Amino acid sequence: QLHYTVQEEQEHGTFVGNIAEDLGLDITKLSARGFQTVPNSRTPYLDLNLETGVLYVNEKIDREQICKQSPSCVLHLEVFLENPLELFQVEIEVLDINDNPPSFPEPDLTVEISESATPGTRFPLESAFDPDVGTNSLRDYEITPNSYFSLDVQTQGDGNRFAELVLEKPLDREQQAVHRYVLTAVDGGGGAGLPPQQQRTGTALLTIRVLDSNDNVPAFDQPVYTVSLPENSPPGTLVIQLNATDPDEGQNGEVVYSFSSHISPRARELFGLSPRTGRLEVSGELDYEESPVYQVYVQAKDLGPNAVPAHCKVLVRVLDANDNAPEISFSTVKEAVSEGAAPGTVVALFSVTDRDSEENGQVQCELLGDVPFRLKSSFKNYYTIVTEAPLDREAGDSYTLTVVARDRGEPALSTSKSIQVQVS
Ligand SMILES: *[C@@H]1O[C@H](CO[C@@H]2O[C@@H](C)[C@@H](O)[C@@H](O)[C@@H]2O)[C@@H](O[C@@H]2O[C@H](CO)[C@@H](O)[C@H](O)[C@H]2NC(C)=O)[C@H](O)[C@H]1NC(C)=O
Ligand SMILES: *[C@H]1O[C@H](CO)[C@@H](O)[C@H](O)[C@@H]1O
Ligand SMILES: *[C@H]1O[C@H](CO)[C@@H](O)[C@H](O)[C@@H]1O
Ligand SMILES: [Ca+2]
Ligand SMILES: [Ca+2]
Ligand SMILES: [Ca+2]
Ligand SMILES: [Ca+2]
Ligand SMILES: [Ca+2]
Ligand SMILES: [Ca+2]
Ligand SMILES: [Ca+2]
Ligand SMILES: [Ca+2]
Ligand SMILES: [Ca+2]
Repeated sequence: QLHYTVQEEQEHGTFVGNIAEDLGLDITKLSARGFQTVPNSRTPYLDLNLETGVLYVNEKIDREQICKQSPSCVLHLEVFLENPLELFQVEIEVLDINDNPPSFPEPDLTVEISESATPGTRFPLESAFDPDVGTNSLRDYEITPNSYFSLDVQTQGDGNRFAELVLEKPLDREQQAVHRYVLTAVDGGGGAGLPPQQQRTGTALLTIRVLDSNDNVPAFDQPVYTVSLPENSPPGTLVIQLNATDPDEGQNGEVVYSFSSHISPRARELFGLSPRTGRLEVSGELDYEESPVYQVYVQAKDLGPNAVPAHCKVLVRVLDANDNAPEISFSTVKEAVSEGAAPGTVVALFSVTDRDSEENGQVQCELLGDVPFRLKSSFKNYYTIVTEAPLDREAGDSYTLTVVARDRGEPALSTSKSIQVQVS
């Protein structure tokens, strides 16, 4: 049983083996003996010269086609002579050359990884396939140098190899949502009398899409905000536009605002908070004389799973306006004054109050008319009405004295009160 070898991809007419010689047959007797190829073992890849006994390549041999990824490739030829009958078997071994690169099944790979994946986690890649065999097949994978991912490769047999990405450090979608790298696969070309083989290489783009986790908590730029507003500010008045930022994606990053449970029942009445905009506004009557300040406790919380609430406090200081007029109150009024009352004779006592504060609560007083009475004051806001001259029971019998109390706000407010006095 003769044994020959032939490189795949040799051109037509290449020498394969001298069958006549290696069997001891003189070429001069070949024709007489009916030197011929057995019918079943004919192959389009081999020509046998029957006059010389020499085997030549006929059609070029592609090992990948006849033998796929088999580790061994052997064409079986059989020849025979007649008179006597003699049958000879011939095995022709086809040697693989490195005429194919590793190849990926698609030019762009995409791998999706949660930004909360732990370092050490592995993500499989689509493997490249190299149709050559043995050392000419796939040998290793490589990735663009980078600090986030390395490669792990293992043997699958039949010259195949499988790679995974190995996560080397945490990802942060909020810092970079997509990583792009170049993936490469090289075979092992670089042995039964073969000429030098060169290494071949295949390529694929690799896209890492980083999936969002709800790992950012909404954030107010301050823990307390202070706002001053005039009392009687009308409903709808803006207090403050809160903003609790959240860089996450989707519902993870959508923030809704509401009142914390610690909020006073009065603040809940007087203020209203837009759940989606964070707009805080007045919805009731702010009355300084009721309270100069309110504490609004707000919470913000995103709409994702495992959301964590954030908190801030709005201090609403109320500013006093001049919305109360002075109050006059008489404590004693002698309706009758004697005719000859000397000047300075006291006729009435009274006091004034104003529910406002500062200038808005400061009161000045005047006596109206051209009557012969004068105002005196011993202490702030306490007054007396005295006479100023002698009198007359008939010319001036009864007198109406009216006091006007005026505060010092803008616009000012004033009040009046009258008393009836008569000469005995
Ligand atoms: C609420 O704030 C956002 C974001 O503001 C930026 O990021 C914060 C962390 C903080 O550092 C701010 O000072 C930053 O300006 C506002 O939206 C952004 O506004 C900036 C300019 O103000 C603009 O350049 C960006 O493109 C905006 N981006 C987005 C996604 O909106 C937003 O307008 C604020 N809302 C209100 C009601 O004030
Ligand atoms: C294929 O190409 C790679 C580079 O992309 C080489 O490293 C390799 O030797 C082969 O030439
Ligand atoms: C695939 O394509 C890349 C281009 O980035 C080469 O480096 C590689 O050798 C193969 O040709
Ligand atoms: Ca081939
Ligand atoms: Ca080959
Ligand atoms: Ca190859
Ligand atoms: Ca993150
Ligand atoms: Ca969030
Ligand atoms: Ca996130
Ligand atoms: Ca008031
Ligand atoms: Ca007031
Ligand atoms: Ca007042």
